[PDB]
Amino acid sequence: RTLKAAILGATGLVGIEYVRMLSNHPYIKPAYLAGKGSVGKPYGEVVRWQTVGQVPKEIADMEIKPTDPKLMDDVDIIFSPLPQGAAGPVEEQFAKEGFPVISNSPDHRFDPDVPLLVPELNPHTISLIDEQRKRREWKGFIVTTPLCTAQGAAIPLGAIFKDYKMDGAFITTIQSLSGAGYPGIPSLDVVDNILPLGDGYDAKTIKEIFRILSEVKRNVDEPKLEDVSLAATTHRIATIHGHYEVLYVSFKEETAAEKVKETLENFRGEPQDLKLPTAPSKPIIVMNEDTRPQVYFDRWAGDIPGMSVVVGRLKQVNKRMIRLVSLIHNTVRGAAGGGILAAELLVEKGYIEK
Amino acid sequence: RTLKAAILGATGLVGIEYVRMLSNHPYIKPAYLAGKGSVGKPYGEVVRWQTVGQVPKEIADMEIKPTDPKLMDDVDIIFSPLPQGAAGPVEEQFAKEGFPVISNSPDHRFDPDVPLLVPELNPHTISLIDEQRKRREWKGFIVTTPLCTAQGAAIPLGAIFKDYKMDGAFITTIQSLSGAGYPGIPSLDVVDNILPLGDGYDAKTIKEIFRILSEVKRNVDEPKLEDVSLAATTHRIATIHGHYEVLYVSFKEETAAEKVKETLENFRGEPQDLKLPTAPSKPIIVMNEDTRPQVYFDRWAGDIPGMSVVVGRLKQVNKRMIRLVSLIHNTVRGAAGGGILAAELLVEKGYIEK
Amino acid sequence: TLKAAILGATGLVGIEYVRMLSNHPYIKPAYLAGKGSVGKPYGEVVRWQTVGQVPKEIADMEIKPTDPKLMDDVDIIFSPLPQGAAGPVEEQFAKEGFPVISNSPDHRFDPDVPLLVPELNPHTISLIDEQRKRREWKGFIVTTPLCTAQGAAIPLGAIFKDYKMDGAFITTIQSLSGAGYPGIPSLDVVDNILPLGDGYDAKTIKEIFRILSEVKRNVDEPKLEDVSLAATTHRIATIHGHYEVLYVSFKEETAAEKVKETLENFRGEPQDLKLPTAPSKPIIVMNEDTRPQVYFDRWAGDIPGMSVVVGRLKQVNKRMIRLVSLIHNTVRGAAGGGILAAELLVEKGYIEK
Amino acid sequence: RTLKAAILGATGLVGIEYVRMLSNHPYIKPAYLAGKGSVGKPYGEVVRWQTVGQVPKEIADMEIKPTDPKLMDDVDIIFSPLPQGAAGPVEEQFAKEGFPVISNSPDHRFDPDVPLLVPELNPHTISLIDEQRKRREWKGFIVTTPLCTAQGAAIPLGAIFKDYKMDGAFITTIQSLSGAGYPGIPSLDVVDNILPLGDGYDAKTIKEIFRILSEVKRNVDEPKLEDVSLAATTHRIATIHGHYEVLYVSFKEETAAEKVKETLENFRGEPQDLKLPTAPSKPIIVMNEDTRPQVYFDRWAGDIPGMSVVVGRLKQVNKRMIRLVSLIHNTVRGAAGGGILAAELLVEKGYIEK
Ligand SMILES: NC(=O)c1ccc[n+]([C@@H]2O[C@H](COP(=O)([O-])OP(=O)(O)OC[C@H]3O[C@@H](n4cnc5c(N)ncnc54)[C@H](OP(=O)(O)O)[C@@H]3O)[C@@H](O)[C@H]2O)c1
Ligand SMILES: NC(=O)c1ccc[n+]([C@@H]2O[C@H](COP(=O)([O-])OP(=O)(O)OC[C@H]3O[C@@H](n4cnc5c(N)ncnc54)[C@H](OP(=O)(O)O)[C@@H]3O)[C@@H](O)[C@H]2O)c1
Ligand SMILES: NC(=O)c1ccc[n+]([C@@H]2O[C@H](COP(=O)([O-])OP(=O)(O)OC[C@H]3O[C@@H](n4cnc5c(N)ncnc54)[C@H](OP(=O)(O)O)[C@@H]3O)[C@@H](O)[C@H]2O)c1
Ligand SMILES: NC(=O)c1ccc[n+]([C@@H]2O[C@H](COP(=O)([O-])OP(=O)(O)OC[C@H]3O[C@@H](n4cnc5c(N)ncnc54)[C@H](OP(=O)(O)O)[C@@H]3O)[C@@H](O)[C@H]2O)c1
Repeated sequence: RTLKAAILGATGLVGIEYVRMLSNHPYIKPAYLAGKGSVGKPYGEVVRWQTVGQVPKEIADMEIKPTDPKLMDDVDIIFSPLPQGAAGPVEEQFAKEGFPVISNSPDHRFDPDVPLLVPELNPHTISLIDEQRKRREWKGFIVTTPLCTAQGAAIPLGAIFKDYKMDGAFITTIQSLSGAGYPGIPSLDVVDNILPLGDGYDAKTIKEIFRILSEVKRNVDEPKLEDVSLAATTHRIATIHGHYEVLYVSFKEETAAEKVKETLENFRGEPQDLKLPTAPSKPIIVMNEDTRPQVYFDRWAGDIPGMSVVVGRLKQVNKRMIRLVSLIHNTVRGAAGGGILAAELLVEKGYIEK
Repeated sequence: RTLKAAILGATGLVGIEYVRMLSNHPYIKPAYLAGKGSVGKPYGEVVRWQTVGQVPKEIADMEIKPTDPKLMDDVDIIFSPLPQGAAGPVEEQFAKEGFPVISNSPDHRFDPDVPLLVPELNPHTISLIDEQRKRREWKGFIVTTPLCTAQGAAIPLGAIFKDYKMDGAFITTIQSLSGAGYPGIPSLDVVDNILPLGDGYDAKTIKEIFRILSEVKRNVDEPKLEDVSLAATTHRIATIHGHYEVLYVSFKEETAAEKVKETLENFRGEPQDLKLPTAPSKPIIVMNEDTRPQVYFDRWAGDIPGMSVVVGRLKQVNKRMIRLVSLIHNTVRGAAGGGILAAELLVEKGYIEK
Repeated sequence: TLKAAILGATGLVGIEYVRMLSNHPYIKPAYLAGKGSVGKPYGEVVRWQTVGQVPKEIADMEIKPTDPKLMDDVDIIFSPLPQGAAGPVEEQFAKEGFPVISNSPDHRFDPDVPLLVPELNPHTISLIDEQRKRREWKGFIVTTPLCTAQGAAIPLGAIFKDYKMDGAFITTIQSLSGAGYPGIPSLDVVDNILPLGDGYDAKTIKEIFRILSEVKRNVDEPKLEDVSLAATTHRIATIHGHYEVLYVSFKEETAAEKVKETLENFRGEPQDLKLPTAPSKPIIVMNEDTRPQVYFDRWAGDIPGMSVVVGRLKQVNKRMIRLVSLIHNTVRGAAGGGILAAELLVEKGYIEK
Repeated sequence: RTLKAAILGATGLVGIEYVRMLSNHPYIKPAYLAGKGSVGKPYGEVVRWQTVGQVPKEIADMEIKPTDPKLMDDVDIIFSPLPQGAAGPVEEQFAKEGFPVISNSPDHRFDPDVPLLVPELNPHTISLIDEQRKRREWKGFIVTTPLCTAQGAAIPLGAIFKDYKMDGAFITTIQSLSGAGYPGIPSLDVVDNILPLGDGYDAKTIKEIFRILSEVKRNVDEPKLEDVSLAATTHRIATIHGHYEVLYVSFKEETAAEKVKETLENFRGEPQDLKLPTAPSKPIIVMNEDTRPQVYFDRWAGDIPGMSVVVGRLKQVNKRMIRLVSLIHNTVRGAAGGGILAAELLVEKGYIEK
């Protein structure tokens, strides 16, 4: 019937989305709220509920418990949105104790035996678990979801690359504060200011996009991914949720904006075909107004709110270049929501027992 | 020997920069402050001094006077930052009454006998005045300055186009509130939001960049400007001053980021050679840190604060593509400061008598 | 099963009528009216500056003219119209026989028009009968007070009912939505605080006084004429939520702990009658010294946005306490208060099925 | 001759104001710039210049030096804006080495032998230095300046208390981000939010106000300060500088707002009588418009920008109650500026030699 989940980092900006979404989930229960600094306290009392609505009634009085595999014989699934550096070793201890771990943290994203999973783009990479368990000599496993900023690009770019001779994408991002966590970005960095994130962050963004694109099954074979040029210039400003990206996308041969638009509108993959509960009907929603999408108004779009990437502004720049913009909800699709969708995919494929 | 200026729209976001800058100018005097709504009242009491420092002491008691040429016998120069639509015909009346008019308004920016002037890029186009006067059959003249957002791009792009085989620039802008004037942008459009300006504004921005580039004297001759692809995706957020732009610039042939960076660092033009009072020593300042320029910290940079375009983040994307960002103070270089510098060039060239 | 028209349906108040009536057990949002936007699909023109998404069965409705003759089938008019335009329009609707629940200022001081906070002065709906006879109309007008006045008068009314309150000195830090759209320019509030000025301060206390003058008290000291009120009002860059700091003085020694229990226990006719939009706790009291906060508490309560959230109850001296209050300015402060008033009027037989 | 100052915490939000103001001071030079983390590096490269203008050119290349009494033989004055906890003992080490220490830190604010100094209000309390040197057995001394929030209230309240039977003041504050320092207040605490500071901060505020008021020499003797009731409810929002306060002020007997207004307009103290360089002409500036003062427009008011408290909105509430508002620049008057003014007074009264 129902799987009992633990949410690690349950009070954090990603944790609250697991709590919110799992409270309404048909078969995965938020059964165990883990923390460190606030172990012992009622969740409703200490959480910064920086998201829609209010802490779920049935969750407010639940006690925050230790992050300890041995206290968790009763848990079936581990969701892990832990800070970088701390996540890595914890997620291994859970896998070594036999748990399926779905991680939103960066630590394991480039391990060659760990899926870097966007369920609509590279669902077959869950097969990596087999080799992982064998070589790591553990009975559980780790899957990761990618950097939210990498997903806001990789989703529409992956859709495009599957059917077109895309040879470059040159990206500018304007990301929200919640992507940095709490305390995260100091207020003085973003009041009357735009904070560039710097070369390191630009680089890791395209690095993750390349891995995700390398794992997409294409309908055309040109150009080779090695010959695709990607670049990002990334920034944070004083928005709460929603990462906005402007993409100039180039092609090896003449490509019509209107054909690419239809490809984006019609985009679907295995989560849709399988009818997974958290799969949006329209993982890419395309808007036609020239002032949409906007962060405030469109970050909760779609039949599963916050699970759809919202694209718009599709326009021919020249015969071999188009402009589009994309908006992703950074803690729903970009983190917890993609993590729950991944869990549903793993359950359906037989990797996690119901 | 000195000149008396009138400042039309003196209380507006551009007008206050003319007031602030001219209060210290060695020879152009802010003598007549014009307006519509508050005519009769002291300047200091009606103005929203949304800029550095305080209303100048010898200005605050000056009365706001009508915009009427028949009241203006004693004035030598008109500065005109009037709204789109209202500006065109008023600017014509002033020219017909014999006044030199330096306008920051869009209305005359594409008249082929009217200069669209960035003093460092196309100073020779002041020559259009001779034909203008003949054909319009007036004794005065109109000179315009370009859209601030177009200058933020055209200054660095013009310096590059001069010396390199630039064949494309793909731009994303993150502009400040003050560019829209007052009441300008509603607060609800920009709190926890990014506001795209739309296809019209994107189109007019590149149209102005094309006209400016078409008038830059190049040291190379490939490609022809007709084969350069330009595109912009423009937005406003809740910054007060400073327009921030991300430029991906492509070349016809292999081109080194470090060479382009030196061309930018070394950029100077006729305003520097002439030592005009408002000419920055470094019309383009290059920063090397991967988190600079930042809007709050770098919008008043330079020996003439706010007159320099600040570029940074220079980086190779691939052999034929570089990334850079630029920051322009939208009401100093982008409007009043550019206008004062234009006037200084016209005075020095004998178009305005001293 | 009653049909409502929502006037000003695309406005910051109108979107709350649409959001809340979409799921109401018995009042259906049947007609969306406008001015500039008439003839367009509601979903295409609306700035949905509120939680969630435009309700699907409302997004496809066509915005219709604000015209009393075109509304044969409607039982209730909700009227969040601009000051000046509101007055005459609301009169035409009452004249045509419609119950008119108004959030606009125009009629708020007419002595035959309720200025209604359902938990504080529900008996003033009685004014309607004399209203209908003297104005000679079959419909009627009821108004809801200024959101800022409600943020103060709800907790001040609960206190005034049971304690010898003789003063309240108020500072407000109000949200941008209170001014509507285009409303407040962005340059007035970025890196700034915008005082609203003497007129707004004066109208806030004038409304509070009329409300307090209509509260049924359990004590009789001091007389209201001897109560001193003052407000200093401001807006900042918050989206919804009006936040108020109140220093409240009393004629005699009064315990903050007792006043805190009175606020926690406060209930009125809406709660007694179990009206669908009546919150269980019209006043919610928080204990943390950093709460309420605008972002986190403005949607509090079993009916989200309908409760006034109070906190920071503290003894200043024997005859003075400090508290703060937070009201959702378009839910409790406008449309949600309006809907609760409608349910009260239905229950009391003033609006017929 | 000039006095050579050391500025501790030179790169902080208070440090930058010492740097800016001392750069133009007639006789106190910013000679030694101290730090901890950034020791060794050029000041210009590491500072966040979150203030007006730019880092002074003669300062930019100065190296940040260790906070160590032994390196400072050449130093005549120490300005100390160090974090609470760390300041106490350090400021003691400097005084023990014979240095005059002007502190903005809270640590010694309530030592009964250490002045808690607002130069216009309690200038005679510098006398405390004599007992201080004797009892502590040190050649130097410590003087503190008060919490900026407390100064915003105590300046107007002290001018009133001097001449009226004031018996209560009930204060609400709306404070800026820079008052918390950097990284200071998290962005997520203030975007679309108001952050209450809590009971502790409300109490320390009135505790400091009482000490200040108790040291004001009055012209009336009722009521006794022990019988005055003070309360504050404090908050921060997303403003950069400037603390705004609403005060309801009660009196034991009938008192006219217009009379109190004139008292405020006319306020002056020893700093003005002595013509100290950093003493504003009008330490309280009174505005008449019912929408002034406003944080952005009035935080730099006055002939010494940022050194005047700006009051407005004077209004009769009842015969014994008035309402006013005050705005203080929190790092100028509220910190460095008041600190420099204290220094000038201490030099003028002969506590600091030359
Ligand atoms: N936010 C996004 O948009 C986003 C998107 C995708 C992925 N992610 C990733 O998800 C992770 C968390 O992000 P966030 O934004 O939610 O961070 P955050 O708001 O700073 O949350 C930190 C949370 O983790 C807990 N925690 C910290 N250290 C721990 C430890 N050593 N052991 C157990 N629990 C610990 C804390 O609990 P206590 O307070 O009880 O100690 C807190 O609940 C990061 O790796 C981030 O990169 C972020
Ligand atoms: N802001 C920028 O970044 C920027 C940069 C480049 C150029 N510009 C251009 O400069 C112009 C002004 O922009 P702004 O940002 O300064 O606008 P703003 O703040 O809205 O001010 C407009 C001013 O013009 C006056 N005015 C309006 N209509 C007039 C009329 N018919 N006759 C005479 N005076 C009139 C008003 O004076 P009263 O209120 O006393 O009537 C007001 O002071 C626009 O065309 C704009 O596109 C703006
Ligand atoms: N906002 C609050 O917090 C709040 C709270 C309490 C009460 N109120 C009151 O409620 C009223 C509405 O406020 P708001 O904040 O919703 O304003 P808003 O967002 O500016 O909305 C104005 C609305 O009224 C319509 N409208 C304008 N003029 C009209 C006319 N002559 N005839 C018919 N419809 C007209 C507009 O429709 P078109 O766009 O189709 O022209 C629009 O839907 C005001 O009286 C306000 O004082 C506001
Ligand atoms: N901001 C205001 O409005 C305001 C007003 C009045 C009073 N104050 C007081 O002034 C003090 C500083 O506040 P701020 O707002 O300027 O803080 P801030 O911006 O965080 O600055 C802290 C500064 O102190 C230095 N520092 C930190 N620990 C140190 C140590 N152990 N030894 C030596 N230096 C150390 C740091 O330099 P490195 O990083 O190079 O080590 C940094 O330059 C506080 O006590 C505050 O209460 C502030």
